[PDB]
Amino acid sequence: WTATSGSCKGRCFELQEVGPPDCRCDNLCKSYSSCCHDFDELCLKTARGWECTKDRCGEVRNEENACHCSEDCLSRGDCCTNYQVVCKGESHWVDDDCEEIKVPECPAGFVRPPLIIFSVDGFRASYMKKGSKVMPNIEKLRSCGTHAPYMRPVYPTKTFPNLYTLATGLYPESHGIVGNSMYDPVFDASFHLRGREKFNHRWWGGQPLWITATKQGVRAGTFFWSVSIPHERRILTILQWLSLPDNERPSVYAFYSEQPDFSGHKYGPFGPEMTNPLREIDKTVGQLMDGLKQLRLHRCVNVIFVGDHGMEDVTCDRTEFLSNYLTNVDDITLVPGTLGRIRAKSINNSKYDPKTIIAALTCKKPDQHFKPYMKQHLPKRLHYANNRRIEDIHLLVDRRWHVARKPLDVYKKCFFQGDHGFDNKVNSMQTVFVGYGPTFKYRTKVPPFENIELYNVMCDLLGLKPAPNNGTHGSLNHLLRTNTFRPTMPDEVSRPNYPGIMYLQSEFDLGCTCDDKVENKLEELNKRLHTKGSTKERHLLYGRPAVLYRTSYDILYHTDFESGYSEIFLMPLWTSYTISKQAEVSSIPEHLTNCVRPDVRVSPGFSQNCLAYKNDKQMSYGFLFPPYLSSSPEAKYDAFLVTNMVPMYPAFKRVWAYFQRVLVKKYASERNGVNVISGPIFDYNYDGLRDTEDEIKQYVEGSSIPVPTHYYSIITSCLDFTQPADKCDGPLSVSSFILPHRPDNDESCNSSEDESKWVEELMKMHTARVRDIEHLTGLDFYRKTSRSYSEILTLKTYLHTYESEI
Ligand SMILES: *[C@@H]1O[C@H](CO)[C@@H](O[C@@H]2O[C@H](CO)[C@@H](O[C@@H]3O[C@H](CO[C@H]4O[C@H](CO)[C@@H](O)[C@H](O[C@H]5O[C@H](CO)[C@@H](O)[C@H](O)[C@@H]5O[C@H]5O[C@H](CO)[C@@H](O)[C@H](O)[C@@H]5O)[C@@H]4O)[C@@H](O)[C@H](O[C@H]4O[C@H](CO)[C@@H](O)[C@H](O)[C@@H]4O[C@H]4O[C@H](CO)[C@@H](O)[C@H](O)[C@@H]4O)[C@@H]3O)[C@H](O)[C@H]2NC(C)=O)[C@H](O)[C@H]1NC(C)=O
Ligand SMILES: CCn1ccc2c(OC(C)C)cc(C(=O)N3C[C@@H]4[C@H]5CN(C(=O)c6ccc7[nH]nnc7c6)C[C@H]5[C@@H]4C3)cc21
Ligand SMILES: [Ca+2]
Ligand SMILES: [Cl-]
Ligand code: NA
Ligand code: NA
Ligand code: NA
Ligand SMILES: [Zn+2]
Repeated sequence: WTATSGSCKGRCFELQEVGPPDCRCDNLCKSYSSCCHDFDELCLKTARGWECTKDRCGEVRNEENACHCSEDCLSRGDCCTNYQVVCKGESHWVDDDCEEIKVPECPAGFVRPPLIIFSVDGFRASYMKKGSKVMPNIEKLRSCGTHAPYMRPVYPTKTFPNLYTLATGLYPESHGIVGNSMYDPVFDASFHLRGREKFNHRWWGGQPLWITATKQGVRAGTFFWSVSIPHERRILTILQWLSLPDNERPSVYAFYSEQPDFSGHKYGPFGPEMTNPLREIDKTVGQLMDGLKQLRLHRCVNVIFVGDHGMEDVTCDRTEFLSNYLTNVDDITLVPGTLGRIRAKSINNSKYDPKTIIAALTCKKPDQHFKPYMKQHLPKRLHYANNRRIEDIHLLVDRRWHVARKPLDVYKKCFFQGDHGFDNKVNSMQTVFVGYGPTFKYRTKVPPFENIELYNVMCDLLGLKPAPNNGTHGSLNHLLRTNTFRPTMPDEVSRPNYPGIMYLQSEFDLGCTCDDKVENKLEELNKRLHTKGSTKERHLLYGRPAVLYRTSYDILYHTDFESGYSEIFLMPLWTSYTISKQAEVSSIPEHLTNCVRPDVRVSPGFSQNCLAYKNDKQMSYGFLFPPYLSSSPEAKYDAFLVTNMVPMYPAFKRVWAYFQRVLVKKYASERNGVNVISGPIFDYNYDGLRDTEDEIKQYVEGSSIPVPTHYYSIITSCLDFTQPADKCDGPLSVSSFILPHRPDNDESCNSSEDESKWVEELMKMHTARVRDIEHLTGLDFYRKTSRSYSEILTLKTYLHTYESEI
């Protein structure tokens, strides 16, 4: 109940929400059908429109007018935004040459530069170039300020997940807004675009920017606008708030535009009807900047112009129907569209079986336009599994397509020509970022980055300590002129042991064999040197990784590679090696095919054994440093040590051997040498974080050898590829992956073909940031470079996407 009998007189767009049943006058009251009876009349004035005209100049104030052109309007803070242009012969902001803003130029009593977040829904990255002729205000912000060529959204590329990620710095699996529609099985409640359940606080996790600000004594404008409040009134409201006394005035403000998303759905991303919405958004930016210039705040405020996601061509006819695949389609519930989420229609149905649904949806049609996954098998870069609102069965939909349960859902729920939601690396889903103001740099282009990083920077701009989040604080320091955040590298928690030769061959009873008993002071001294670390500077180029948790491990040196060997998990945590451009690939010699050799530096008790692999009929093994890339026949024996062995399903060995035998040398050729660090990952609870030993669900049969859920590799070279990877003076270049360690290749529909036709495609889908690997391993990489720490933070957040140019 709202007793809408109170009044909005002197309360229009009040910042504190008053509690039911008292009537509200805040910018959201319409959304809750809760506004006082005189809210439209007093707060949503429209009379005479939004612009001064010559005949209005110097007028007698009429409080009925939408905005004012009278002599008093500046002191009142309510002039029309073009007042000074029309009436005082000033220029529009967009017509002034840009001039660097070296320091805040703020009025007396401003404690900090205010921040204004100008968010545009569905603003695809390529609109910044493609629409630049019709968007002169936005083009001045972009060219004069700090911009990226695009900013990567989170998955799914839907409105609420991305808006709340911008606000929190968190992945949707962590903030809890994992779609525009959701079912939470614990609450037994549904979140929908229409209706009241979405207003319940229990959906919204983490700590959004407006709460972080308020808790730390920084006042925030209300971020949310009822859809029916016109944009001109939203801008005038912000400009009025900026005129408040010092003690009442917010320091952070948000504007939101439903365009260009609203038209993009109707017309497609580049429909000819899209020019007008882009022109209207640009006019809104012009009103804000003219209004700021009128208040002498246009070289005081930091402005962020940011989108949530892009927009792709999608029409009714490109829909896949589950009724074409499933015999049992009425027993499932699908959340449909540009991603699919499947669960049982009834929890009382004992016949429901996810394995049979996945199989029925796997590689069934030649050009099938979706791929089913259990959520734990989704690419780890999506970080889309650790939330009970994410259904176990997920369908990744190809760009330009939809999935639906039955055809009647599509024509009986055509219209639309655009949509979004697809994989966040898809080029059409990328969006925009520009920052303009005293705290951002001048005429500066920065490389693409992810939207989870922006919460930390907004906290930086307001002097706030961010709540714990998934950004890497410091990684965006290169956007900023001041207020950088300068972190220290984390402290190493476990120091390594450096074992020498401690065991005799006969102490090992591992069931392993090797034809290596074939036999010199010249050469013998040289091999002892290699085992003591004499080639380590060639193969460990950026320092050893730091281990950030408590464990027991050994560093092991060899001619061609260095590793950090875990006594607890019985395999390397990491193996590091450098392959120059001139390196030659060789075969595994016949006499060594089944060779595994005890490592006399490491106890039998801390080693794997071959008999376990012989007994486990599903499990084989591979090697982290590949025998194919040995530097000499004698060095190749090191590659067959038991301490270089890892458990691998035969299906996965197809992938790994092609990577090792073919792709590593191809990358070294292409990049002028590469340094490779590879290793296992254990994430049985799919939380994106390193498992402890008691979280491991699968072991090589009969043994204590844990089975990895994934295998990673980090591939680093010199950004200036005229310098070899091992002799690089400047910035680095990286690409990485996290491959799922699966007992079949069902994910790859062409896997019956030669690995040259499918493996690299798999690896691109599972591209990763170094930072993703850090979370999954508890390791910290690039500890010893000659580069600035913030530059290394940016490197660790890089994702190689393999998409063509935006
Ligand atoms: C991305 O950044 C984020 C933020 O840094 C990272 O997320 C953090 O990860 C931490 C480790 O997983 C996690 O720490 C846990 O916190 C528990 C207390 O949490 C509550 O309070 C905090 C603080 O206000 C709050 O933020 C939490 O909010 C979560 O839950 C509510 C309700 O579900 C949601 O609305 C909200 O969205 C958020 O959910 C998300 O996280 C939870 C996990 O908390 C997931 O389950 C959800 O799916 C969703 O992803 C909470 O309100 C605390 O209880 C945990 O402690 C257990 O484990 C420790 C080990 O240190 C042990 O010592 C403790 O005793 C305890 O064990 C006991 O509980 C076990 C489980 O019940 C039980 O088995 C044992 O026997 C014991 O009884 C733990 O410390 C932190 O909460 C989240 N924060 C957020 C916001 O998500 C995230 O990891 C980063 N991602 C990557 C990839 O790097
Ligand atoms: C900078 C502004 N800003 C930052 C966070 C934030 C926000 O966070 C909440 C999620 C708590 C909400 C806001 C905020 O005011 N809103 C108002 C609108 C809500 C209703 N929507 C829809 O009808 C909708 C729109 C496009 C779609 N495409 N495909 N399907 C779609 C369904 C989504 C939400 C939009 C954002 C603005 C916000
Ligand atoms: Ca884990
Ligand atoms: Cl109302
Ligand atoms: Na053997
Ligand atoms: Na086996
Ligand atoms: Na296959
Ligand atoms: Zn939309």
